[PDB]
Amino acid sequence: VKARKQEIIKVTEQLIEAINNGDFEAYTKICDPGLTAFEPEALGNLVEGMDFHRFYFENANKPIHTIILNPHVHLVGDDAACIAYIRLTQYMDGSGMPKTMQSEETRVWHRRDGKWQNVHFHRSG
Amino acid sequence: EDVKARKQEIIKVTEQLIEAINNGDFEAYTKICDPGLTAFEPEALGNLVEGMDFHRFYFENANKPIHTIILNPHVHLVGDDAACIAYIRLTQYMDGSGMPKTMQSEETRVWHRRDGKWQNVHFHRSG
Amino acid sequence: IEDEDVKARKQEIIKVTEQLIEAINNGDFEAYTKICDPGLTAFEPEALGNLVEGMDFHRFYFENAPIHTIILNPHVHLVGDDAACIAYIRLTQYMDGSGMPKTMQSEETRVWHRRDGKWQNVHFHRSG
Amino acid sequence: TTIEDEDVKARKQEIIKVTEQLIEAINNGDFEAYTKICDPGLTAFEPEALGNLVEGMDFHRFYFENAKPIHTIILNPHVHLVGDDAACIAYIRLTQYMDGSGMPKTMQSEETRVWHRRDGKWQNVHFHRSG
Amino acid sequence: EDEDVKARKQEIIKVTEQLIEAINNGDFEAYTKICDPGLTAFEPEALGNLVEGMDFHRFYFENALSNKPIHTIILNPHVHLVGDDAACIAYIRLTQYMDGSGMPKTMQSEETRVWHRRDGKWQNVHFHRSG
Amino acid sequence: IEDEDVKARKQEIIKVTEQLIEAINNGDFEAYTKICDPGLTAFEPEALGNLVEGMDFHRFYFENAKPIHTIILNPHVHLVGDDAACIAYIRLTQYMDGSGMPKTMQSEETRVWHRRDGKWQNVHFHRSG
Amino acid sequence: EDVKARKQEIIKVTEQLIEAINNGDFEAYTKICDPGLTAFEPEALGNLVEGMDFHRFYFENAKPIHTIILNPHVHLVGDDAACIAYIRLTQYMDGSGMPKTMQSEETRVWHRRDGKWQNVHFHRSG
Amino acid sequence: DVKARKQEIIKVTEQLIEAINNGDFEAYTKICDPGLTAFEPEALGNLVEGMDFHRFYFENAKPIHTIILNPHVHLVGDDAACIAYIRLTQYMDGSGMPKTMQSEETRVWHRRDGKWQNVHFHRSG
Amino acid sequence: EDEDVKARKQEIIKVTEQLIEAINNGDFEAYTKICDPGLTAFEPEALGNLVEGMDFHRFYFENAKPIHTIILNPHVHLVGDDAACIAYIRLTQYMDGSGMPKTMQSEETRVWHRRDGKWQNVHFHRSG
Amino acid sequence: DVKARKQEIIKVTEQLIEAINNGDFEAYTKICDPGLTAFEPEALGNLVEGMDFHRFYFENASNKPIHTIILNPHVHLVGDDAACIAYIRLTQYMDGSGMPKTMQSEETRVWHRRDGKWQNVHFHRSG
Amino acid sequence: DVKARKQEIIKVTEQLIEAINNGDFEAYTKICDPGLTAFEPEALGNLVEGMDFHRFYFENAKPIHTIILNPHVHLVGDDAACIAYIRLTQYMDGSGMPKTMQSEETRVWHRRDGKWQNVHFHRSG
Amino acid sequence: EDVKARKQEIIKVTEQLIEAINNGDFEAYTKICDPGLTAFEPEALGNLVEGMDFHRFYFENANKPIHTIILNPHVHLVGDDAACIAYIRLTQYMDGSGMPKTMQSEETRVWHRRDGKWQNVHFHRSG
Amino acid sequence: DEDVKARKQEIIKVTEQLIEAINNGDFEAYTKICDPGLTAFEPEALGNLVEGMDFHRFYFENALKPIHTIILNPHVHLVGDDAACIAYIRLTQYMDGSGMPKTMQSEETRVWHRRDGKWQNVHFHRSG
Amino acid sequence: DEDVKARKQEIIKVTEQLIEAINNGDFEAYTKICDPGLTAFEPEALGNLVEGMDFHRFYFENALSNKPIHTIILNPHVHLVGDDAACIAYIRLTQYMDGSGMPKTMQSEETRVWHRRDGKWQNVHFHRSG
Repeated sequence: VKARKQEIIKVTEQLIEAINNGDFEAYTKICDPGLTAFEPEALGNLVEGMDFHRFYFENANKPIHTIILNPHVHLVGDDAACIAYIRLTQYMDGSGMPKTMQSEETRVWHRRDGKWQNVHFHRSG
Repeated sequence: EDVKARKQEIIKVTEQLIEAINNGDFEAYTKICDPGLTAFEPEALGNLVEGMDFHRFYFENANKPIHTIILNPHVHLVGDDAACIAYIRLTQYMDGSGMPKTMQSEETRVWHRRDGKWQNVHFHRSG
Repeated sequence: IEDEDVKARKQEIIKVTEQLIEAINNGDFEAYTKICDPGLTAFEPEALGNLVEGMDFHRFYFENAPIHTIILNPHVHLVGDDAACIAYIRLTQYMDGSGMPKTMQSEETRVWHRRDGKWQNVHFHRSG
Repeated sequence: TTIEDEDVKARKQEIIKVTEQLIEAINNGDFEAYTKICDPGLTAFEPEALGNLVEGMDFHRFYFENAKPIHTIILNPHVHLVGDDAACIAYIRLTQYMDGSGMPKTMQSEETRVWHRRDGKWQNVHFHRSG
Repeated sequence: EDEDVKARKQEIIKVTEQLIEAINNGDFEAYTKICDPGLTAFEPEALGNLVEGMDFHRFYFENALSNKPIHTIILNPHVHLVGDDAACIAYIRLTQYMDGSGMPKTMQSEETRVWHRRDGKWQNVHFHRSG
Repeated sequence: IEDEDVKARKQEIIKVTEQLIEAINNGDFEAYTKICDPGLTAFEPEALGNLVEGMDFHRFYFENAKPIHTIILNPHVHLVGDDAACIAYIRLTQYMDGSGMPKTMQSEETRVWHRRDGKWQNVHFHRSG
Repeated sequence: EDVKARKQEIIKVTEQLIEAINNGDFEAYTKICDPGLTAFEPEALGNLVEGMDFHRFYFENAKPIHTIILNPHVHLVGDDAACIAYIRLTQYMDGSGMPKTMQSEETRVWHRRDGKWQNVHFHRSG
Repeated sequence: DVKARKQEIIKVTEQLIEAINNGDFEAYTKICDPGLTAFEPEALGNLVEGMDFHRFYFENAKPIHTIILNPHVHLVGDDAACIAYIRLTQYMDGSGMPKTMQSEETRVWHRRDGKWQNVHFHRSG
Repeated sequence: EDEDVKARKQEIIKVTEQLIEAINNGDFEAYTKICDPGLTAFEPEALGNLVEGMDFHRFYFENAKPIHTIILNPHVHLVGDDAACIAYIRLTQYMDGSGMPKTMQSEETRVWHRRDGKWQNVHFHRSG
Repeated sequence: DVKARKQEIIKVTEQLIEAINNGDFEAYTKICDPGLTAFEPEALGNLVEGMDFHRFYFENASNKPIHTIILNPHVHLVGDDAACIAYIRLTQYMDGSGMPKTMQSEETRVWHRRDGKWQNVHFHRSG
Repeated sequence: DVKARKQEIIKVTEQLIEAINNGDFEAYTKICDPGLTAFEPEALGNLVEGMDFHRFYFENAKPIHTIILNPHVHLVGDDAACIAYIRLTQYMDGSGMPKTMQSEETRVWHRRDGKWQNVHFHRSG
Repeated sequence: EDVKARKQEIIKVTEQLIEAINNGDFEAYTKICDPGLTAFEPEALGNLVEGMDFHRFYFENANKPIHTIILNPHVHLVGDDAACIAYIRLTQYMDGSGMPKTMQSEETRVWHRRDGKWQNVHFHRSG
Repeated sequence: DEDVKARKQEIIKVTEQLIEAINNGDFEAYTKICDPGLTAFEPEALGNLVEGMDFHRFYFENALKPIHTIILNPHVHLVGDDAACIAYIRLTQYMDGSGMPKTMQSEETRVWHRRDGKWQNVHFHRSG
Repeated sequence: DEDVKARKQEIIKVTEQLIEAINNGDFEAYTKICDPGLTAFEPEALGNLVEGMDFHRFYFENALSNKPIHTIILNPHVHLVGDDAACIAYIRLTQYMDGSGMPKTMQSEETRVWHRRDGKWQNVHFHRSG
C-alpha cells in the first residue's frame, strides 16, 4: 500500500515538473485527453480537455520550486487513485525577492496500459 | 446506454449525499461516506481534514428552506468500482434580510463502491 | 401590403412577453411554467455567471418570495414562421426599504418558439 | 426517437461551428468577414454600448477600425433549434489574452446569439453579452 | 408687439406652474389632462432611458402619498415661442421641502418642457429634467 | 399614406440633428451658427447648472478644442405644429482615450427646432450626463 | 459725529433685521426688505433669488440664539444709499445639547425710501 | 431710462472684469475706490480693505472668457448702484482642455466726479 | 532681588488661577470683574476671528460632571510695574460621555494690567 | 497720544515680520528679548524659550516672493513701557503648483520698551 | 516503538487541551511544569513565565471541539519530546452559528517521575 | 553554575545558527539542523514544513548590513541531550528608503545533541 | 551575590506595592509611596511632564471588575545606597466591555529614593 | 539652593553632551558616557527593553547622510537622588531637514538615569517615547 501510494506521489511530481519546465508534450502525455479541471484561472467554470491549458504553456530565466505538502492518497480499486495535497510554490517576485504561495490541489489518476494518467483536478487558492 | 446509466448512478448518489447534508442527517451522511474520508473545504481553513470528527460539529450545532442544484456535472468512470464527479453546487437559501439568495461552490467528489454501495472517499469544495 | 403582418406579428411577441412578465410579477409559477419551454435555458444575475437549465432554479424564487414593469424600446426579430426573439429594457418600478418609489433596469433578451399554436420562451438573458 | 438525437446533434454543431467562425472574425479584426456573417439589421446588447440596444454595423465598425495573441473558448454551449431556419446559442465566452504586466490572463462573458438561415447561410440577427 | 410676446410667454409660465402644482398635489387626473398622452421624458428616475406615455409616472403618483409641505419656484424661466401653437420653456426648478432631520432644505433641477396647443388648451409633449 | 408622411417629416428632424452634430464634431462654428437660432438657449454639463444664451458660450469650445463617431440612438420626434418640432435621443459618442483605446460615452439630449424661411433651426437644447 | 452717526444708523438697522430673522417675524422682515430684494445665499444653492417668496418658507416652517455682527464696515454711497459688510457670528445650541458658534460673511445693501432704510440686496457665504 | 442706467452699471462691471483678466492693475485701480472692501475666497473668510491685498495677485500671476450671467442691478439713488450676477469663467486646464467655473458675485458702485467706482465686492465659490 | 521677582510672578499666577476658577464655576459676575471691559480674545470657539468685549463670552456662561484645571509650566513676563503676561499649558480634567475621566489641553496666553490696585485681563489667546 | 502710541507698536510689529520674511536673524535678535517665549504650531504644543529654537528656521530656510498683511490689529497699551498687539497675519506666497495662495494665522505679541527700543518678549501664533 | 512513544505525546497533548477546554486549572497545573514559559497572542509579544498569567483566563472565562491536525512529534532523548500541530477549534459564534478557527502550536514535553509535563509552548495565530 | 553554562551552550549554538542564516551559508545551516527539521514560520503560510528543501530556495535566491539580537532568551534543559530556547529575535537592517530599521519575531527552537553536536530539530517563528 | 539580588528584590517589592495601591484605588497608600514632588511622563498627560500629586488625584477620586498586573522582565539598577531605578513591561489583565478577559501592556520606568528608611517614587515614565 | 541649582546643571550639561555625541554619530564618545549595562526603552526597540551597547551600535555604524540637526532639551526637571545618582526628564525637540527639502521639528518624551562612577557621570538607563 505504501509503495503504491508512492507511485501516485511520484507521478504527481512528474506532472508538476512538466508544468514548471513549460513542457506541453510531457504534460499532454500525463493527462487523459478528456481531463476536466476546476482552477482559479478558469474563473469558476469546469474546463475540459487540453485546449484551455495550451495557452498558458505557449505564452508563458526565473527559478521555481514546488513542494507537494502533506499528500494523502486514496487507492480506489486497482487502476484508480486520488491524491490531495498543499502545493507550495517558491518563486521570485517583481521586487527581485524570493516568495512562497500555496494552493489546495486534488488530482484523480487512472491507469491505462500501465501508465497513470490524470483525469481530473481541482485547485483552489 | 451503459456509460450514460453508470454516470447517472454517481449523480444520483451525489444527490443523496447533498440531501443528507441539507437534512442535517449525520447517520445518513455517515453511511454514504468512507470512514477515512478526506476533505478540502473553506471551513477547514486551508487544511486537509480527515474522518468524520470535523463534520459532526456542523451537523450537531446547525425551518429556513434550502434548495441545491448540481449544475453541469461531469463524471469520470475510473475502473469498475471507482468514479469521480465534478460540478457547480448552487445553493438557494433565505437571507438575513428575509429574501431569497443563491450562492455557489466548485465541488469535486471521489467515489468508491464497497459491497455494492457507492461511498464518498474524498471531496474538495472551493468558494 | 407586406408590413401589415410584420407589425402585427411583432405585437404578438410583445404581448406574450408582457404576459410572461405579468406571471412573474404575480408570482404565478403554474402560469410561468405554461409559457416556458420545459428546457428553458437562462443567463441571469441571480445564477451568478452560470447558464441554468429548466424550471428547478426559478421555482425557488416563486415559492419563497406594488410593482410595475415597463418593456421599453422593444425590438423584435421574426426568425422564420415559428420563431422570434425580442430585446428590450425592462424597467421595474417598486417600493424601497425607505418607503419610497424607485425604478431599476435590466437589459433582457428572450427567444420564443411556437409549439401547437402557443408561443413559448426557450431562452432568456438578463443583465444588470 | 433515436434518429432525431443524431439529427439534432449535427444541427447543433452547425450553430457552434458558425459561432466559432464569427468569434474568429472578431479576433482577426476582419470586418468584411464579420459583415458577411451578421444580418445588416443586427441588434446587440453589450457592455461597450453602456446599457443601450445598438442596431446595425455602424457601432461595431469603430472597434474594428481602431483596435499580443488571443484565444477564445466557447464553454458549455447550449443550442436551441427553433424551427428549420432559426437557432440560438448560449455560452460562456472565455478569452485568454496577454496583460499590461506582460502576463497571460483569462476573462469571461456570458453570451447569447440568435441565428437565422438566409439563402443557405446562417446569419447572426441579435446578440447579448454581459460581463 | 413686445406686449403681445410678454403675455404669450406668461401663458406658458402659467401653464408650467399649474403642471408642477398638479405634481406637488399628487393629482394624476390633473397631470393627465395637461400632458399629451404620448409624452416623452428624460429624468433621473428613468435612469438614462427615454420613457414614453403616462405608465411610468403613474407609479410615482399612486405610491408617493406624502403630510409634509413643499414649495416650488420656477427660477429664471426663458420661453421660446416656436410658431403659434408651440412653445418651450427652460428653467431652474427649486424645491423647498422638509428633510429627515426635521429641517427645511432646498434642492434644484434644470428642466426643459415643450408645449403644444391642441383645441385651445396647452399640453406638455416632452420634458427633460437633470439633477 | 398619412403615416408614411409623419414618418418623412420626422426624418427631416433626425437629418437636421445629424447635420448639427456633424458640424460640432468637425469644429465648424460657421456651420453651427447657421443651424442655430442666434438666441439659442442651452442647458449642458459644461454650463455648470446655468442656462446659457446665445453663441458666446459655445464659441470658446470651437475656437480652443483623433477620430470620433456619434450615434443618435432611439430618437423620438414630436411634431408640434407645421413649423416646430422637438427631438429626444441618447447621443452615443465613440472616441479614442488617453490610454490609446476606443471608448464610448453617452448623454441624454433634447433639441427644439423651429423652421424659419424654409430652414430648420435649433432654438434650445438640454444635454445631461 | 456725522459719518460715525450715519454709519451707526446702518448698523442699527442691520441689527433690527437680524433680530426679526431670529424672532421668526416675517411681517417685520417684510417691512425692512424692499419687495424686490435679491439674495445670494447657501440655501439658494448658487442661484440668485428674487422677492420674498423664497424666504417665506423658512419663516413659516422653522432653543436660544445670539447673533453678533462682527467687524462691520459701512460705506455711505450717497445720501439715500449704504452698504454694510460684516462677519455674522451665530451662537446656538447643538443636537448634542451644547453651545456652538458658526459664521458667515455677509453683505447688505440699503436704500432709504420715505425716511425708512430698506434692504435691497444681500449676499451670504459660508 | 432705468434700462439705460442699468446698462451703464453692467458696462462698467464688464470693464472691471476685463481689467482683471488683462492683469492691468493701473486700470483696476482707476475703477476701484481706494478704500474698496472685499469678501472673497482667497481672503480666507476675512474682509480685506484697500488695494494692497489684490496687488500681489496682479504682480505675480492661456486664453480666458468671462460671462456676466443673469445680472440684476439695483439703482439706489442717483450716484449709487449695486449689481449681482453669476460670473462664469471659461479657461484652459492643466490637462490641456477647456473648462468653465462659476462664482456668485455682488458689486457696489458709487459715482464720483462722473466716473462710476467700485466700493465693495463679495465673491463666493 | 529674585525673591521680589518670584513674588510678583506668583501674583500673576494667582490671579490667572482665580480667573480660571470663575470660568469653571460659571460665575460671569466674577469673570466680568477680573476682565477689562475691552478684553480682546483669540480662541477656537471664535472660529479664527478676534472678538472684543464681554458679549461673546456671556452666551457660554448663560447656557452651559466635576472639572479640574492645572496651569502647567507657567512663564510670566513682568513688563513694567503695572503690566504682565503669562503663558501656560492649560490642562483640563473632566468626565466624558462614556462616563470616564479624560484630560485635554490648550496653549494659553494672557496679558494683565493693574488698574486701581486690581490686576485685570486685557487680552488672551487660546489655541487647541 | 493714543492713536500715535498704537502706531508705534504696529510699526515695530511690521519691522519684525519683515525681518522674518527677509530671513535676517541678526535683525530678529535685536528686536526680540533674549528670553522670548513662544507658542507656535512648529513648536508642537510646547512653550519654547529663547532664540535657539528659531535659529534653525532662519539658518535652513528663497528666490520666491512673499507679502504679509497685518489685518485688523488691536493694540492694548498696558502702562508706559508695555503693549500688546493682536492681529490676523495674512501671508501671500507662491505655491508648489506655481500659483499665488494666501494663508492665515491668529497672532499675539507682547512688547516691552527697554532703553527706548521696543522688544518682543512673548508671542503666540495659532493656525 | 517510535510510533507508540509518539502516540504517548499526542495523547498527553490531547489531555492538556481537554483540561483547557474544560476550564480545569488544577488539571492544567498538574500537566504543566511550574516554570512553563509561553509565547501566545494574548501575551502580546512577550514571553510569559509560570502559571500566574494563565490563571486569570481560567478564573474569568457554548460547546467546543478541538482537533489536533497533522501532528509531528520529535523524540529528543528518552525523557524529552516536542510536538507541532495545527490546532483547529470548532465553536459557536455571536451570530449563533458554528465556526472554525486555527492556530499553529508547538509544545515541549519533559518526563519527570514517569509523568510527561509541558515545559514550553508557542502558539501563533 | 553548571546549569548556567549548559544554558549558554544553547544560546551559543542558536547564535551560530542565526549567523549562518545572515551570512547566507546553507552548508553551515545544514550542519546545524537535523535533516528532518520541522518548522512553523510566516513564509510557510500556516503549514508545517519538513526538511531542508523549503529553506534552500531562500538561501540560493537571497551586501546589506544586518544585525540580530537574541533578546531575553529563556532556555529549558529537558534531559541531558535535549534543550529548547525561546527568545525575541530583533533584526536590525537597512531599508528601501536607505535607512536603518528594526523588526521582531518570537522564536522557539528545540535542540538535540547527537554525537556531541547540538542540532536544531524544530522551530517556530511568528511575527 | 545574594545581597545585590535581595536589594533588587526590595525595589521590585515596593513597585508591586505601588501598583497594588493603584489597582485598589487607594490614594492615601499611593501618596505614602510617592515623593510629594514626583514627576511623570504618561499617556494621559498628553505629552507634558506633570508634577506632584494634583494630576493623579482626579483619576483616583473619579475611577469608581477584577484586574491583575504583572511586572514582566524587571531590570533594576542600584545607583548609590539610597537610589534605584526599575524598568519593566507592565501587563494588565482586565475585563472588557464585551464582558471578556483582555491584556494590555506598557513600558514603565520608575526611579526610587530612600528617605528615612522608606523607598519613595520620585519619577516615572509610562509609554504605550 | 546655590549647590542644588549647580548640581542640577551638571546633569543637564552631561545630558547635552550625550545628545551631542548621538547627533555627531560618535559611538566612542557615546560609549564613554554610557554604563556598559545601559538598559533602554525606545520606539526603535519595538516594545522590548534592550540591554548594553549592541543594539545602538547598528544605528551609529549605518546612519551617515551634510544634513544639519539641532536638539533642544526643553523644560528639564532633575531629581538628585543621593550624592552619586540623578535622573532627568525633558522634552527632546529635534529640528531637522525633511525629504521635501524643508525644516521640521519633532518631539519625544525622554527620561535618563545617571550614576557617577570615579567622578564621571554615566547613563545607566533611558526611556524615550514618541
